[PDB]
Amino acid sequence: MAAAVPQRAWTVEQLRSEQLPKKDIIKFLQEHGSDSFLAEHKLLGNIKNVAKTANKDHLVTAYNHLFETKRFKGTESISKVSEQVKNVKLNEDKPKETKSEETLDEGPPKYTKSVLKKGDKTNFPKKGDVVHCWYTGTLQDGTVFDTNIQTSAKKKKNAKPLSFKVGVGKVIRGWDEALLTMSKGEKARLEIEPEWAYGKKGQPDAKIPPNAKLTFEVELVDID
Repeated sequence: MAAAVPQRAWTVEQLRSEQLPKKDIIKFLQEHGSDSFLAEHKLLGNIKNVAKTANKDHLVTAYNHLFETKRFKGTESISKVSEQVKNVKLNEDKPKETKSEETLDEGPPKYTKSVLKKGDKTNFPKKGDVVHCWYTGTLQDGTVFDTNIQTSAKKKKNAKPLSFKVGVGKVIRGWDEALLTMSKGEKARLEIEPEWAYGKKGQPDAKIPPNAKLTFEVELVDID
């Protein structure tokens, strides 16, 4: 399993624009949305064939609400090699494993980060300096625990990124280590373990059970 809440990759001004290829916007919703979701706007199927049925605003309108309706792509096939059930033993609850077995030799921290869309790659957050970005959290099963992705301002002035100083015990130790490597105008998807978030106990406050992996995506907007 691997598909947390993806952050906005494009902008309303870009999509609707006449410089961005609709071919992509269609492939993005297909990899970030579920069949049913796409079916609604007839976005599922064949892009080449959908690019004729789906209009410019059609692709953008479906890319905007997708986040508002939080109806991203869900489990359908995922990874599956086999299924075994031991008789009287009790061991593991989830399929686990992932075929490949080699992430590092020394041992990575208690989290995983992946830069989706590279940004400035120069203006990094310094200790003591504030930062403004968005973030959408979702449990292993995709349970939203914290979504700062407010509505767009173009439709109504009511959106303001969260401003917090880095390296000042503002956020979790796992997010601080990941965000600290974020660049101005960049999108990423990092998953922090329960050891560097809430703990083995969990977070009953947000219906978060013990040992729950938290994956999300952030988008840096500015750094002061």
